[PDB]
Amino acid sequence: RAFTVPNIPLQTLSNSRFPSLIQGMILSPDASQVVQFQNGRCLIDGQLLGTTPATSGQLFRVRGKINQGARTLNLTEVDGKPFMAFDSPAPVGFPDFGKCDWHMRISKTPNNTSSGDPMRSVSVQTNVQGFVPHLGSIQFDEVFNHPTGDYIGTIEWISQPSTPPGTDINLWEIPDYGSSLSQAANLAPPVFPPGFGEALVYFVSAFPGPNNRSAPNDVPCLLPQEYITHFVSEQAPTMGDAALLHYVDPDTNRNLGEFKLYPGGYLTCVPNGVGAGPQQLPLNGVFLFVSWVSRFYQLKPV
Amino acid sequence: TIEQKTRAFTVPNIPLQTLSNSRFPSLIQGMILSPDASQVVQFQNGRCLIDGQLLGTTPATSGQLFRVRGKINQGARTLNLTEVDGKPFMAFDSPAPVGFPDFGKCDWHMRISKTPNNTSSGDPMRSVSVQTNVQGFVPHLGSIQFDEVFNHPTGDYIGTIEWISQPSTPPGTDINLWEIPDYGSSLSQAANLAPPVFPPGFGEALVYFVSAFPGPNNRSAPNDVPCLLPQEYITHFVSEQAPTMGDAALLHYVDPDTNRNLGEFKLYPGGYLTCVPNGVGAGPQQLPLNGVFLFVSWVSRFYQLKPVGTA
Ligand SMILES: CC(=O)N[C@H]1[C@H](Oc2ccc([N+](=O)[O-])cc2)O[C@H](CO)[C@@H](O)[C@@H]1O[C@@H]1O[C@H](CO)[C@H](O)[C@H](O)[C@H]1O[C@@H]1O[C@@H](C)[C@@H](O)[C@@H](O)[C@@H]1O
Ligand SMILES: CC(=O)N[C@H]1[C@H](Oc2ccc([N+](=O)[O-])cc2)O[C@H](CO)[C@@H](O)[C@@H]1O[C@@H]1O[C@H](CO)[C@H](O)[C@H](O)[C@H]1O[C@@H]1O[C@@H](C)[C@@H](O)[C@@H](O)[C@@H]1O
Ligand code: NA
Ligand code: NA
Repeated sequence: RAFTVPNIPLQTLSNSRFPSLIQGMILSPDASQVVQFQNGRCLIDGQLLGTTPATSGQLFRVRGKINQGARTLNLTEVDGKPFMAFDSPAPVGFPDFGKCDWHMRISKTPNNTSSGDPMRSVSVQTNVQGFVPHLGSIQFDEVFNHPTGDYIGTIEWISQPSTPPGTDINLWEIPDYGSSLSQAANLAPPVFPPGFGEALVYFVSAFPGPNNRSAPNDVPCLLPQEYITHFVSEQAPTMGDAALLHYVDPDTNRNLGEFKLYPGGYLTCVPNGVGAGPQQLPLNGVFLFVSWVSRFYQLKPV
Repeated sequence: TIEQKTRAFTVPNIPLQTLSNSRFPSLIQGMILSPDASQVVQFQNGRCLIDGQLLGTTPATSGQLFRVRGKINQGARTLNLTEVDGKPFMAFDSPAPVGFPDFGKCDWHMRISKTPNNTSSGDPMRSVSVQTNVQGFVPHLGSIQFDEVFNHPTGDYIGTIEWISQPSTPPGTDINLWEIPDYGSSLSQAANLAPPVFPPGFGEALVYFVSAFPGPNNRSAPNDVPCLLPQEYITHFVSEQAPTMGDAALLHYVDPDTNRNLGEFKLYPGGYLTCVPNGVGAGPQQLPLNGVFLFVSWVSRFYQLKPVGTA
């Protein structure tokens, strides 16, 4: 099967770390930034990595059992199937927002009642001893004095981590999935800056909550979720060092810039000096697969 | 181009249990027939022709789906709607902004926040409620009305429905997610509503994909939200724009373990699926959820399907 990417404008595509439209395309503020996101990780032949779901339905949800009077949510997969501990960093689609406090909204499922607000607020710190999703559990800040059951929900807003005091949100990082006696197994590996004039491209969407900068919380990811779904369905074999893409204005068919899509599931470009980069481009463009290229192909600066 | 006008029709090669509802973002949890065999539906989301033409308020992707955005003044009850990206909603052009919820016959309990963040601390989340059968529910006219005065700063608010409950009026009536709200008013009805979808008859019945949405109802049961197409199908069709080459696309719902056909379905160009239930009580609800719909052939609308399920 021949390789393709979805024929949909970037601004209509979705973040792969949480369900939301993509609102920007950027380089990392630190040129040396290494990332290790667990969601939005997919080899371009359709192999999912880390905790990455095939589709948005599973993305950025948390599900588990909790007993009345406990602080611990014992995780399952989003569809209620058992989570196999020690195997993966966390259930598929589990949030990968590091360096922040999570303020979640959850509810008991299925409904078995004729009245009542089912929504419960809980908070999760990700750098504490009780945050051990790789062992199958996370700990809420407070005792959960609500009925025992199967709860499902998501993070509604984030704030600065409670500890160390004063530290800011840093969404370039992932939480500590592991425990005191065990590192998390099968983490999607780190992605390093490519060098040779190339730079990683990140797709960003704003997420609710405060921070020390009194500005939006911007969530960077490596691939639009629709690209992931496409690759999972298509399973097109990787036949070059990189897939050369053109970012095309669909109104005019003008090529706005060359990008490389690497087998590992990330995009690069060559910024044309400081100030230049993909953030200068309109967001109504569509990426188009042009050709497989070798390791010796040099991108035209953007 | 020649390639574009000859592009072969395809559907996403992903098991149903991994696909998403197109009326709100969630995994599909089942397939059902409508309890009433005469049920006509007119959902505004999850509506797409199989050549990629979006209908109603249907977004191309899940990013825009089931969101509400607008401006509200402190001390007011009126949310003046915009598109999800903050751009103006061109009223009269559509029933509502793209992705606007189409949950009829229920009270909406929403969570919204002021955007963008300009704070260094504080919970930004606000609870508001919306009734859909009241005078103030006029999304087609560009606004909806909250139950209570909004005593929070004037600004641009974004959010969604978090949970639903029975309509407040008429008192005692139940949630009915088969219905859409009245988008317009008595003086102005909603323009460019996606058209109704009617039972095909002659042995065929419409297939609905369901996902549970939080909240109570009179039956103490999950609020199962039915939709006509998985969202991934819609995104696929928008991207592919494959020409429709026949009356209907014959699909086989195939078991990935055995490669056996578990059921025959027809996908009609209007963007909905039918099957033939194998007697009373039989239907697609009896099939496992790990099957994959595979495109077999273009067929005539008169093509007869092998009955599905067991009586
Ligand atoms: C627990 C809490 O609400 N902490 C607030 C802190 O609140 C108060 C400070 C002092 C008094 N007092 O002297 O009487 C009373 C309340 O206020 C500061 C400044 O507004 C907040 O930053 C702080 O919020 C917490 O901050 C830490 C990081 O230091 C972390 O981000 C927590 O998640 C965050 O708590 C969350 O937000 C607050 C506003 C509240 O909604 C909590 O329920 C949330 O967990
Ligand atoms: C307004 C309200 O909360 N209505 C509740 C009702 O609440 C009360 C009952 C009695 C007293 N009192 O004696 O003083 C005070 C409040 O409680 C019944 C259950 O006994 C709920 O069914 C009712 O909830 C409302 O029900 C109507 C349909 O009849 C409709 O679904 C409303 O949306 C729903 O209100 C919502 O749920 C309640 C629980 C609450 O969360 C509200 O804020 C929601 O809007
Ligand atoms: Na940990
Ligand atoms: Na109305």
